[PDB]
Amino acid sequence: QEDVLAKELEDVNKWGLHVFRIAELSGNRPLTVIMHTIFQERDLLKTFKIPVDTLITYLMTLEDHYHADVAYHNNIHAADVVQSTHVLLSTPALEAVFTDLEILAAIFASAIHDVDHPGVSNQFLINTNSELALMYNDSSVLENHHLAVGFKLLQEENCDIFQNLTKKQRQSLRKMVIDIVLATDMSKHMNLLADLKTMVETKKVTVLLLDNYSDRIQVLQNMVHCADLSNPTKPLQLYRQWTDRIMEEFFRQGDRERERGMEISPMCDKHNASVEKSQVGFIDYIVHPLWETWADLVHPDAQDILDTLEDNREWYQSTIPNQVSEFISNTFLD
Ligand SMILES: CCc1nc(Nc2ccc(CC(N)=O)cc2)nc(-c2cccc(Cl)c2)n1
Ligand SMILES: [Mg+2]
Ligand SMILES: [Mg+2]
Ligand SMILES: [Zn+2]
Repeated sequence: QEDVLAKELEDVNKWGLHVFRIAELSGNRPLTVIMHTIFQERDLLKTFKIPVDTLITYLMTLEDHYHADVAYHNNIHAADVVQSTHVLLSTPALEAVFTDLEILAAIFASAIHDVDHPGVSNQFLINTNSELALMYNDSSVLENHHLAVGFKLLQEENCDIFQNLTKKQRQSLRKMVIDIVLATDMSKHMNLLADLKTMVETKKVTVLLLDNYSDRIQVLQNMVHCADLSNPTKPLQLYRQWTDRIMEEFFRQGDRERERGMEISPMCDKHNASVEKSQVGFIDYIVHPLWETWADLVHPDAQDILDTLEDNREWYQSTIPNQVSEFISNTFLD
Protein backbone atom coordinates (compact mmCIF):
# COMPACT_ATOMS: atom_id res chain seq x y z
CA GLN A 1 0.00 0.00 0.00
CA GLU A 2 2.86 2.40 0.88
CA ASP A 3 4.40 1.76 -2.59
CA VAL A 4 1.07 2.46 -4.35
CA LEU A 5 0.51 5.71 -2.39
CA ALA A 6 4.00 6.90 -3.35
CA LYS A 7 3.31 6.14 -7.09
CA GLU A 8 0.16 8.30 -6.91
CA LEU A 9 2.10 11.12 -5.16
CA GLU A 10 4.43 11.26 -8.15
CA ASP A 11 1.65 13.29 -9.84
CA VAL A 12 1.64 15.99 -7.11
CA ASN A 13 2.86 18.66 -9.56
CA LYS A 14 0.25 17.83 -12.15
CA TRP A 15 -3.25 19.21 -12.71
CA GLY A 16 -5.44 16.17 -12.32
CA LEU A 17 -3.86 14.33 -9.40
CA HIS A 18 -5.98 11.32 -8.35
CA VAL A 19 -6.86 12.95 -5.05
CA PHE A 20 -9.71 10.53 -4.26
CA ARG A 21 -7.46 7.49 -4.73
CA ILE A 22 -4.90 9.23 -2.46
CA ALA A 23 -7.57 9.72 0.16
CA GLU A 24 -8.35 5.94 0.03
CA LEU A 25 -4.71 4.88 0.09
CA SER A 26 -3.74 7.16 3.02
CA GLY A 27 -6.53 5.91 5.27
CA ASN A 28 -8.41 9.17 4.63
CA ARG A 29 -5.43 11.48 5.17
CA PRO A 30 -5.18 13.18 1.81
CA LEU A 31 -4.61 16.66 3.41
CA THR A 32 -1.83 15.44 5.64
CA VAL A 33 0.08 13.44 2.99
CA ILE A 34 -0.38 16.03 0.25
CA MET A 35 0.70 18.92 2.47
CA HIS A 36 3.76 16.93 3.71
CA THR A 37 4.75 16.04 0.15
CA ILE A 38 4.38 19.65 -0.89
CA PHE A 39 6.31 21.02 2.07
CA GLN A 40 9.18 18.57 1.21
CA GLU A 41 9.17 19.37 -2.48
CA ARG A 42 9.31 23.13 -1.80
CA ASP A 43 11.94 22.78 0.94
CA LEU A 44 9.70 24.73 3.31
CA LEU A 45 10.75 22.64 6.35
CA LYS A 46 14.40 23.68 5.90
CA THR A 47 13.56 27.29 5.01
CA PHE A 48 11.28 28.00 7.96
CA LYS A 49 12.92 25.48 10.37
CA ILE A 50 9.75 23.56 10.84
CA PRO A 51 10.28 20.36 12.72
CA VAL A 52 8.81 17.47 10.75
CA ASP A 53 7.02 15.94 13.75
CA THR A 54 5.46 19.37 14.45
CA LEU A 55 4.28 19.63 10.87
CA ILE A 56 2.66 16.20 10.96
CA THR A 57 0.99 16.77 14.29
CA TYR A 58 -0.55 20.10 13.11
CA LEU A 59 -1.60 18.57 9.85
CA MET A 60 -3.31 15.63 11.47
CA THR A 61 -5.18 17.88 13.89
CA LEU A 62 -6.21 20.25 11.06
CA GLU A 63 -7.47 17.31 9.05
CA ASP A 64 -9.44 15.91 12.02
CA HIS A 65 -11.32 19.26 12.14
CA TYR A 66 -12.58 18.85 8.71
CA HIS A 67 -15.94 17.06 8.87
CA ALA A 68 -15.76 13.63 7.23
CA ASP A 69 -19.57 13.44 7.04
CA VAL A 70 -19.85 16.63 4.97
CA ALA A 71 -19.95 15.54 1.35
CA TYR A 72 -18.02 18.29 -0.40
CA HIS A 73 -16.57 20.71 2.20
CA ASN A 74 -14.31 18.14 3.78
CA ASN A 75 -10.63 17.20 4.01
CA ILE A 76 -10.55 15.89 0.45
CA HIS A 77 -11.66 19.25 -0.87
CA ALA A 78 -9.04 20.99 1.27
CA ALA A 79 -6.31 18.67 -0.04
CA ASP A 80 -7.39 19.41 -3.59
CA VAL A 81 -7.32 23.21 -3.17
CA VAL A 82 -3.89 22.90 -1.58
CA GLN A 83 -2.57 20.84 -4.45
CA SER A 84 -4.16 23.06 -7.08
CA THR A 85 -2.69 26.16 -5.52
CA HIS A 86 0.69 24.35 -5.46
CA VAL A 87 0.50 23.79 -9.22
CA LEU A 88 -0.72 27.34 -9.99
CA LEU A 89 2.26 28.72 -7.96
CA SER A 90 4.66 27.00 -10.42
CA THR A 91 3.18 28.33 -13.58
CA PRO A 92 5.98 29.77 -15.88
CA ALA A 93 4.58 33.30 -15.87
CA LEU A 94 5.06 33.48 -12.06
CA GLU A 95 8.65 32.03 -11.88
CA ALA A 96 10.61 33.74 -9.09
CA VAL A 97 7.84 36.22 -8.44
CA PHE A 98 6.75 35.14 -4.91
CA THR A 99 8.94 34.88 -1.83
CA ASP A 100 9.01 31.63 0.19
CA LEU A 101 6.85 33.33 2.85
CA GLU A 102 4.24 34.28 0.32
CA ILE A 103 4.33 30.70 -0.97
CA LEU A 104 3.87 29.38 2.57
CA ALA A 105 0.98 31.79 3.11
CA ALA A 106 -0.86 30.68 0.05
CA ILE A 107 -0.45 26.99 0.75
CA PHE A 108 -1.32 27.33 4.45
CA ALA A 109 -4.41 29.49 3.53
CA SER A 110 -5.49 26.80 1.12
CA ALA A 111 -5.13 24.07 3.77
CA ILE A 112 -7.25 25.86 6.41
CA HIS A 113 -9.66 27.69 4.10
CA ASP A 114 -12.71 25.50 4.88
CA VAL A 115 -11.76 23.90 8.18
CA ASP A 116 -14.71 22.99 10.42
CA HIS A 117 -17.26 23.71 7.65
CA PRO A 118 -20.72 22.45 8.80
CA GLY A 119 -21.97 21.80 5.27
CA VAL A 120 -24.40 24.69 5.09
CA SER A 121 -23.98 28.12 3.57
CA ASN A 122 -23.43 31.58 5.01
CA GLN A 123 -27.00 32.52 4.03
CA PHE A 124 -28.42 29.48 5.87
CA LEU A 125 -26.48 30.41 9.01
CA ILE A 126 -27.63 34.03 8.81
CA ASN A 127 -31.27 33.18 8.14
CA THR A 128 -31.50 30.68 11.00
CA ASN A 129 -29.84 33.14 13.38
CA SER A 130 -27.17 30.61 14.11
CA GLU A 131 -24.55 30.97 16.82
CA LEU A 132 -21.83 31.47 14.22
CA ALA A 133 -23.76 34.27 12.46
CA LEU A 134 -24.28 35.94 15.85
CA MET A 135 -20.59 35.67 16.64
CA TYR A 136 -19.52 37.23 13.31
CA ASN A 137 -22.25 39.81 12.71
CA ASP A 138 -23.44 38.19 9.49
CA SER A 139 -20.27 38.96 7.50
CA SER A 140 -18.05 36.34 5.95
CA VAL A 141 -19.30 34.10 8.72
CA LEU A 142 -17.75 30.80 7.66
CA GLU A 143 -14.54 32.34 6.36
CA ASN A 144 -13.91 34.19 9.61
CA HIS A 145 -14.53 30.87 11.42
CA HIS A 146 -12.16 28.84 9.18
CA LEU A 147 -9.41 31.38 9.93
CA ALA A 148 -10.07 31.33 13.68
CA VAL A 149 -9.95 27.56 13.91
CA GLY A 150 -6.91 27.21 11.60
CA PHE A 151 -4.85 29.53 13.74
CA LYS A 152 -6.21 28.30 17.18
CA LEU A 153 -5.04 24.77 16.30
CA LEU A 154 -1.43 26.00 16.16
CA GLN A 155 -1.70 26.21 19.98
CA GLU A 156 -2.31 22.53 20.57
CA GLU A 157 0.57 20.30 21.83
CA ASN A 158 3.46 20.32 19.40
CA CYS A 159 1.38 22.03 16.66
CA ASP A 160 3.05 25.42 16.24
CA ILE A 161 4.51 25.07 12.77
CA PHE A 162 5.44 28.79 12.79
CA GLN A 163 7.50 28.71 16.02
CA ASN A 164 10.79 29.58 14.27
CA LEU A 165 9.52 32.42 12.07
CA THR A 166 10.58 35.94 13.14
CA LYS A 167 7.98 38.27 14.70
CA LYS A 168 7.83 40.21 11.45
CA GLN A 169 7.49 37.00 9.33
CA ARG A 170 4.62 35.69 11.57
CA GLN A 171 2.80 38.99 11.39
CA SER A 172 3.21 39.20 7.70
CA LEU A 173 2.12 35.58 7.11
CA ARG A 174 -0.97 36.04 9.34
CA LYS A 175 -2.00 39.23 7.48
CA MET A 176 -1.64 37.46 4.14
CA VAL A 177 -3.50 34.31 5.20
CA ILE A 178 -6.41 36.40 6.52
CA ASP A 179 -6.61 38.36 3.28
CA ILE A 180 -6.51 35.14 1.22
CA VAL A 181 -9.16 33.17 3.17
CA LEU A 182 -11.53 36.16 3.44
CA ALA A 183 -11.30 36.40 -0.36
CA THR A 184 -12.70 32.84 -0.60
CA ASP A 185 -16.13 34.17 0.58
CA MET A 186 -18.09 33.56 -2.63
CA SER A 187 -20.03 36.81 -2.26
CA LYS A 188 -16.70 38.60 -3.07
CA HIS A 189 -16.27 36.86 -6.41
CA MET A 190 -17.45 39.70 -8.70
CA ASN A 191 -15.26 42.32 -6.95
CA LEU A 192 -12.30 40.05 -7.03
CA LEU A 193 -12.74 39.32 -10.73
CA ALA A 194 -13.16 43.05 -11.56
CA ASP A 195 -9.92 43.78 -9.76
CA LEU A 196 -8.16 40.92 -11.46
CA LYS A 197 -9.32 42.26 -14.91
CA THR A 198 -7.98 45.67 -14.07
CA MET A 199 -4.64 44.17 -13.16
CA VAL A 200 -4.43 42.21 -16.42
CA GLU A 201 -5.22 45.43 -18.35
CA THR A 202 -2.12 47.12 -16.79
CA LYS A 203 0.22 44.16 -16.46
CA LYS A 204 4.02 44.47 -16.94
CA VAL A 205 6.22 41.48 -18.02
CA THR A 206 10.07 40.95 -18.44
CA VAL A 207 7.18 36.58 -16.55
CA LEU A 208 4.90 38.88 -14.54
CA LEU A 209 6.22 41.96 -12.68
CA LEU A 210 4.50 42.70 -9.34
CA ASP A 211 5.87 45.87 -7.63
CA ASN A 212 3.83 46.13 -4.43
CA TYR A 213 1.98 44.16 -1.68
CA SER A 214 -1.35 45.20 -3.13
CA ASP A 215 -0.69 43.55 -6.50
CA ARG A 216 0.98 40.47 -5.02
CA ILE A 217 -1.80 39.77 -2.49
CA GLN A 218 -4.41 40.32 -5.20
CA VAL A 219 -2.78 37.68 -7.34
CA LEU A 220 -2.60 35.24 -4.38
CA GLN A 221 -6.27 35.86 -3.46
CA ASN A 222 -7.36 35.20 -7.00
CA MET A 223 -5.12 32.19 -7.28
CA VAL A 224 -6.62 30.47 -4.26
CA HIS A 225 -10.13 31.48 -5.35
CA CYS A 226 -9.40 29.87 -8.79
CA ALA A 227 -8.15 26.78 -7.01
CA ASP A 228 -11.41 26.70 -4.94
CA LEU A 229 -13.38 26.99 -8.21
CA SER A 230 -11.15 24.58 -10.13
CA ASN A 231 -13.23 21.39 -10.20
CA PRO A 232 -14.78 22.04 -13.65
CA THR A 233 -11.31 22.48 -15.11
CA LYS A 234 -10.18 19.06 -13.93
CA PRO A 235 -10.30 15.74 -15.83
CA LEU A 236 -13.94 14.79 -16.19
CA GLN A 237 -13.84 11.68 -13.96
CA LEU A 238 -12.75 14.02 -11.11
CA TYR A 239 -15.15 16.83 -11.96
CA ARG A 240 -18.09 14.48 -11.98
CA GLN A 241 -17.31 13.18 -8.50
CA TRP A 242 -17.01 16.79 -7.18
CA THR A 243 -20.40 17.64 -8.74
CA ASP A 244 -22.13 14.65 -7.17
CA ARG A 245 -20.60 15.64 -3.79
CA ILE A 246 -21.62 19.33 -3.93
CA MET A 247 -25.23 18.40 -4.91
CA GLU A 248 -25.42 15.91 -2.05
CA GLU A 249 -24.25 18.59 0.39
CA PHE A 250 -26.69 21.15 -1.00
CA PHE A 251 -29.64 18.72 -0.99
CA ARG A 252 -28.87 17.94 2.61
CA GLN A 253 -29.15 21.66 3.44
CA GLY A 254 -32.50 21.66 1.57
CA ASP A 255 -33.71 18.75 3.78
CA ARG A 256 -32.81 20.75 6.95
CA GLU A 257 -34.63 23.73 5.51
CA ARG A 258 -37.71 21.54 4.70
CA GLU A 259 -37.80 20.08 8.23
CA ARG A 260 -37.85 23.58 9.70
CA GLY A 261 -40.60 24.75 7.36
CA MET A 262 -38.30 27.26 5.57
CA GLU A 263 -38.45 28.08 1.82
CA ILE A 264 -36.01 25.63 0.13
CA SER A 265 -32.97 27.49 -1.19
CA PRO A 266 -32.09 27.49 -4.91
CA MET A 267 -30.06 24.39 -5.93
CA CYS A 268 -30.96 22.68 -2.62
CA ASP A 269 -34.17 20.84 -3.53
CA LYS A 270 -33.59 17.18 -4.39
CA HIS A 271 -37.18 17.04 -5.83
CA ASN A 272 -36.63 19.88 -8.24
CA ALA A 273 -33.02 19.59 -9.37
CA SER A 274 -31.39 20.12 -12.72
CA VAL A 275 -27.80 19.02 -12.03
CA GLU A 276 -26.45 19.20 -15.58
CA LYS A 277 -28.05 22.55 -16.64
CA SER A 278 -26.81 24.01 -13.34
CA GLN A 279 -23.17 23.07 -14.07
CA VAL A 280 -23.43 24.64 -17.54
CA GLY A 281 -24.72 27.84 -15.92
CA PHE A 282 -22.03 27.76 -13.25
CA ILE A 283 -19.35 27.42 -15.99
CA ASP A 284 -20.83 30.10 -18.26
CA TYR A 285 -21.49 32.81 -15.63
CA ILE A 286 -18.77 32.13 -13.03
CA VAL A 287 -16.03 29.63 -13.76
CA HIS A 288 -15.23 30.41 -17.45
CA PRO A 289 -15.14 34.20 -16.92
CA LEU A 290 -12.74 33.79 -13.94
CA TRP A 291 -10.47 31.25 -15.56
CA GLU A 292 -10.35 33.18 -18.88
CA THR A 293 -9.07 36.16 -16.93
CA TRP A 294 -6.56 34.02 -15.02
CA ALA A 295 -5.43 32.59 -18.38
CA ASP A 296 -4.84 36.14 -19.68
CA LEU A 297 -2.79 37.03 -16.66
CA VAL A 298 -0.50 33.98 -17.16
CA HIS A 299 -0.77 33.71 -20.97
CA PRO A 300 -0.18 31.11 -22.39
CA ASP A 301 0.38 28.90 -19.30
CA ALA A 302 -3.26 28.03 -18.56
CA GLN A 303 -4.47 27.25 -22.10
CA ASP A 304 -4.95 23.55 -21.45
CA ILE A 305 -7.01 24.27 -18.29
CA LEU A 306 -9.32 26.41 -20.40
CA ASP A 307 -9.68 23.77 -23.10
CA THR A 308 -10.56 21.07 -20.52
CA LEU A 309 -13.14 23.42 -19.02
CA GLU A 310 -14.73 23.91 -22.45
CA ASP A 311 -14.78 20.22 -23.17
CA ASN A 312 -16.30 19.59 -19.73
CA ARG A 313 -19.01 22.16 -20.42
CA GLU A 314 -19.96 20.33 -23.69
CA TRP A 315 -20.21 17.08 -21.77
CA TYR A 316 -22.68 18.48 -19.20
CA GLN A 317 -24.61 20.32 -21.93
CA SER A 318 -24.82 17.04 -23.90
CA THR A 319 -26.13 14.98 -20.92
CA ILE A 320 -29.07 17.28 -20.09
CA PRO A 321 -32.08 14.78 -20.10
CA ASN A 322 -35.20 30.86 -11.52
CA GLN A 323 -32.83 28.36 -9.91
CA VAL A 324 -29.35 28.77 -11.52
CA SER A 325 -29.77 32.52 -11.76
CA GLU A 326 -31.18 32.94 -8.19
CA PHE A 327 -28.31 30.80 -6.81
CA ILE A 328 -25.69 32.89 -8.70
CA SER A 329 -27.11 36.28 -7.62
CA ASN A 330 -27.36 35.15 -4.02
CA THR A 331 -23.98 33.42 -3.90
CA PHE A 332 -21.45 35.37 -6.04
CA LEU A 333 -22.57 39.01 -5.65
CA ASP A 334 -22.11 41.24 -2.61
C1 LIG B 1 -18.92 20.78 -8.96
C2 LIG B 1 -18.18 21.99 -8.54
C3 LIG B 1 -19.07 23.10 -7.95
N1 LIG B 1 -18.53 23.89 -7.03
C4 LIG B 1 -19.14 24.93 -6.50
N2 LIG B 1 -18.49 25.58 -5.52
C5 LIG B 1 -19.12 26.28 -4.57
C6 LIG B 1 -20.18 27.14 -4.83
C7 LIG B 1 -20.84 27.74 -3.77
C8 LIG B 1 -20.43 27.52 -2.48
C9 LIG B 1 -21.12 28.22 -1.33
C10 LIG B 1 -22.01 27.26 -0.61
N3 LIG B 1 -23.32 27.30 -0.97
O1 LIG B 1 -21.54 26.49 0.25
C11 LIG B 1 -19.38 26.69 -2.24
C12 LIG B 1 -18.73 26.06 -3.29
N4 LIG B 1 -20.39 25.24 -6.85
C13 LIG B 1 -20.97 24.46 -7.79
C14 LIG B 1 -22.31 24.82 -8.28
C15 LIG B 1 -23.27 23.87 -8.37
C16 LIG B 1 -24.50 24.21 -8.87
C17 LIG B 1 -24.76 25.48 -9.35
C18 LIG B 1 -23.77 26.40 -9.31
CL1 LIG B 1 -24.06 28.02 -9.96
C19 LIG B 1 -22.53 26.08 -8.77
N5 LIG B 1 -20.30 23.38 -8.39
MG1 LIG C 1 -15.35 28.20 1.79
MG1 LIG D 1 -21.69 26.68 20.97
ZN1 LIG E 1 -13.35 25.64 -0.53
